[PDB]
Amino acid sequence: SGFRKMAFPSGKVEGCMVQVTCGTTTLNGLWLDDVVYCPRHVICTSEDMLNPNYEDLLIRKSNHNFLVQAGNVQLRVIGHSMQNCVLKLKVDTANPKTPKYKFVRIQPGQTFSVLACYNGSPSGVYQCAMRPNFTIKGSFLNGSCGSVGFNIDYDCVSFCYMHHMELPTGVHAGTDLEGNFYGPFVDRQTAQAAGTDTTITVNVLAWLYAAVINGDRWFLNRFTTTLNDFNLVAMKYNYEPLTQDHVDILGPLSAQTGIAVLDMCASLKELLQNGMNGRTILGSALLEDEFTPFDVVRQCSGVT
Amino acid sequence: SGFRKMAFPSGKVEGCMVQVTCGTTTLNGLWLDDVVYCPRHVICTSEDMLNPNYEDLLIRKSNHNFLVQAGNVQLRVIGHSMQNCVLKLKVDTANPKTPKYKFVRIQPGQTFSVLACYNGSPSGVYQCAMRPNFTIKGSFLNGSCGSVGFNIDYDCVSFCYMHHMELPTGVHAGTDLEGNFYGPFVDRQTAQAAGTDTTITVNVLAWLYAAVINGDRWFLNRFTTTLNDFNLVAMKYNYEPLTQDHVDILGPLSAQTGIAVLDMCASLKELLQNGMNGRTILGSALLEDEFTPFDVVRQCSGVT
Ligand SMILES: Cc1ccn2cnnc2c1NC(=O)[C@@H]1CCOc2ccc(Cl)cc21
Ligand SMILES: Cc1ccn2cnnc2c1NC(=O)[C@@H]1CCOc2ccc(Cl)cc21
Repeated sequence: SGFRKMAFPSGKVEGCMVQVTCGTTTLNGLWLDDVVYCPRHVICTSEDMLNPNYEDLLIRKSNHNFLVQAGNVQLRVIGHSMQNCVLKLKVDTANPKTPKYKFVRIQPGQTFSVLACYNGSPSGVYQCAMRPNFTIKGSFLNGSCGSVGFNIDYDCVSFCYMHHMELPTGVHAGTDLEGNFYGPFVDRQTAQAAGTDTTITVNVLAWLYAAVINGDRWFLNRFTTTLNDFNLVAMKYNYEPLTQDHVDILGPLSAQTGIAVLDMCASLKELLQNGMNGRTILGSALLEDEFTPFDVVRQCSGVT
Repeated sequence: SGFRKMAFPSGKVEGCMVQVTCGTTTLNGLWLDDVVYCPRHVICTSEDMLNPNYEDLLIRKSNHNFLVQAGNVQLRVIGHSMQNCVLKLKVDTANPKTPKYKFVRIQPGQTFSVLACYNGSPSGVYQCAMRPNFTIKGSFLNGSCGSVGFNIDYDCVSFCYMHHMELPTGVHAGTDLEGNFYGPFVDRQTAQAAGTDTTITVNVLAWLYAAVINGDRWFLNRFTTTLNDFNLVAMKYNYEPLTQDHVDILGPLSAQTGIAVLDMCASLKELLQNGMNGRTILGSALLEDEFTPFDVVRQCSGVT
């Protein structure tokens, strides 16, 4: 027992981190097969970021201007192209450490692990979620761009995020591995409106199921509710509306614990209306929303 | 910016995880050079755990009774010995993936990463701390024994923990890599008294410095205190007493922020006396004590 904000083992992804330098800018790159993926803002200087014309800046760059270093050895760049907000640097050597992989565009509310990197070297790994407003609350300093978000299913790594930016609000924006930003963000140093950061209701309920499984049960009450009644409370508290799809995904957790999804919704409604009253659930004094129902089953069953 | 409960990249340790089976029991092993380290309770059946005589059970075991599998290949066991609560299984092949490493016995209040494993396969990685009562609040299911705790300094892995047990209280006890338990725990299925779980004061102050650095400043007040006055409050709230050694370790964080250690102590005293009043610090509604002053500097500076 015990429940932790657990990340996927990062070994498969560490073997893909490289350093990419173009001019004076250095960021991280992702080497899979003979391609190195990195944010296109690697061609920008600090001045360019205010209003960059990426296509115009790219014309001035050739293959030899992209320095790609994997550990201490230099990779030969034989081609370059810009796909949306990422650069694909074709190299002459396939990464011998390339795991089985996929590129996936995740939905808001989905979780993933981030291997924070600087100069192509890993610093740490943590679990986070794509917020409903398409930002992530990461831990990224200057030089962390190109660090990737991923999930692992047995031996296949599903890369879902590449870090590009920090908004003036301290939150992070990035792209999928095809270079399309999550949300309305652009790779420009300009005022960018992050919308309301709502709580991921289905994840909070999944975490409440994880607490029941691990022994914390004080919040269980004698009440039930309906999806429409629950959603009136959820709206008031800036929670995402719970749908029948969410109830279905919570089916296996409802089955294991013997607590109906709507009964767990009524416990959540009471927790929203009354607060925790100085108590904790799974060592937290707030309702945690960064564990999906799949994460709870995975951690509670020990999937390797 | 942004502050996360970040773990060390787990790649170096994943390359050392093996599966160890003896009779009907299977747990994890740590293969470094030609030795596989694992908990000695691998020789026990569920019945043996109530009152095991390890030396007597070990006599009945020979090298061929320890099945060691690294991925899908079998390792030949050429020797075995019991050192405290761990077994050292000498194999005929040095682990080709052995990183630079050390075995260190950590102090309470020190943090480390855990690579939770089942059947020699990694499931996840999370950061945790050795509690002052010598327990860890992990996420370990049956079969996770032998999973290791470690820290990394550039390229050297310092293994500090090997998981052995879950107390009936849901907390975890284990050993250093020499097989000596942290705390008074024994590898027996018996009632084991975990003492008071105090809060690691120096880590809470380090985390308050991390919050100031990352922009959360509401808790900063107009007050100061003395070490003796602070410690009267710390005692009342089951916090570890702060010493001049702790003040010295917080020196660099005090220097960077310009907030004297005793001034931060007075902010902490007010937070203990008045609570958070429905507010958060670094996304937490409680005072976090699992970041050492070294962790805060490392994360805030991007050490790879
Ligand atoms: C300075 C800094 C600090 C922490 N970071 C955490 N993550 N990235 C940073 C960071 N750098 C940036 O976000 C740069 C600098 C200028 O603004 C933009 C605008 C757009 C894009 Cl794609 C990148 C950037
Ligand atoms: C059953 C279970 C569940 C979650 N775990 C998380 N970690 N280890 C477990 C676990 N198994 C045990 O703790 C065993 C089983 C009997 O009690 C003892 C006593 C002493 C030792 Cl060294 C091991 C064990």
